[PDB]
Amino acid sequence: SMSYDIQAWKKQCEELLNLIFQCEDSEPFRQPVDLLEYPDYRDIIDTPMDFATVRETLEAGNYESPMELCKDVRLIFSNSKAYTPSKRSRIYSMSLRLSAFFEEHISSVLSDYKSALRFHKRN
Ligand SMILES: CC(=O)N(C)Cc1c(Cl)cccc1Cl
Ligand SMILES: [Mg+2]
Repeated sequence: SMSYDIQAWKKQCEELLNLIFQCEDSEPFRQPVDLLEYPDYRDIIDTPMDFATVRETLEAGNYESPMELCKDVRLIFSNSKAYTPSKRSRIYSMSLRLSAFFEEHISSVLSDYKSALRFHKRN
């Protein structure tokens, strides 16, 4: 059980999403972009992603690892940077701030999970 528990990431990711949903900085990123309201978004962005879609994919069991979750979250940020590339835009700055908060908190989740995989493979 608890040392090197390979399923502990899931709850840790739930908690981290909870903190993201509280952040004012996530507000633009909580819901899918209204694709029928914002017409050229698909002209620019190949794979839209947002935090509600991530939270559901996790709840539904459709992430195999926290690295798969982290890939989707990074896509949220790389999509913002592509759609709102100006350092002057307040949306750009929100995305930047929230991305750095995310990468700080996910860091231990990934390392712990990889350390666990290692242990179990070894033994
Ligand atoms: C997630 C994202 O790309 N946002 C919120 C930028 C944005 C704004 Cl500020 C206003 C209208 C449409 C869009 Cl699409
Ligand atoms: Mg899959």
